[PDB]
Amino acid sequence: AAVPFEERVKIFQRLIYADKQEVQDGINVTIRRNYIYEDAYDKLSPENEPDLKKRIRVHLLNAIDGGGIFREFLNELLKSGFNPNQGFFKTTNEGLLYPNPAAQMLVGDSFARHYYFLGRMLGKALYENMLVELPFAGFFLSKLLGRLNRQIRQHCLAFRQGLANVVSLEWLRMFDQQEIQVLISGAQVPISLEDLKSFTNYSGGYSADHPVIKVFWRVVEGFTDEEKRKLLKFVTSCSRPPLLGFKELYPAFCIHNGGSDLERLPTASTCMNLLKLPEFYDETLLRSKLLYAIECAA
Repeated sequence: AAVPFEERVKIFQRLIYADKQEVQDGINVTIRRNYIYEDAYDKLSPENEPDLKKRIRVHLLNAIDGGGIFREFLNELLKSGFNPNQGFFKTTNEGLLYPNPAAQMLVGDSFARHYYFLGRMLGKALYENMLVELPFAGFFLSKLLGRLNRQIRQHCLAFRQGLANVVSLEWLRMFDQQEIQVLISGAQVPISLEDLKSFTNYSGGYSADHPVIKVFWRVVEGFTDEEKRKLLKFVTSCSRPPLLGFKELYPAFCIHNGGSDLERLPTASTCMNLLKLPEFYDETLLRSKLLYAIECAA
């Protein structure tokens, strides 16, 4: 309407900022990666942790910065919790997520306890400014904002209440359903290399004018829009940029100096939006290795 999307997202983020500083005494939990959803559902229950705006720090057992260990936990948890195989969400013709009407039939009576949990985890994703590849059906998003769309109404009530434990629904009612989808999984726009280059961080000896970096940007300047999408997904785990551009990617997209070992491949740490790039001084070398690293990630 009157005010455009961008200015509203700046309000959204300013509200979360003041909120985040009101509540300074964190949350410490231990999660088995092989048992991620079952452990989180227990460890971060409403009875164990009623205030989820607090800062969570995770010991992931597999059996990294801490803020990164957390983002890695939250991303794999959201991927696991929202997978149709867990029984709480299914997909339309296009792969759009929405609450499973058979959840009680298939999960039993605690089914609403799980929708409250997923809403909390989605709210923490929004609260901690982390995009995630969750494509939701719009009718589900609008039911959160405020006929056979009533068979999932206990589902949406519990989900909505979990969301409201972390991000206030009044903040969210600033937004369209489409705009909400963009707040979750990013803007459906082409990737701007000028914007990305403007807010790229360098580490391990690299900088905007290091020769390897200069080769890098010459390589990715020749990438199709599809390959820029794949590169971004490879580094951040999301294939779309934040609405407000890469200035508002947390952590900043970062290119870090790998070895001089030219047998290693570029590797990524998506929980840090980090690309570990060996010191490739030749374009064909960099281009083939980088695309190969991206394809093997599929």
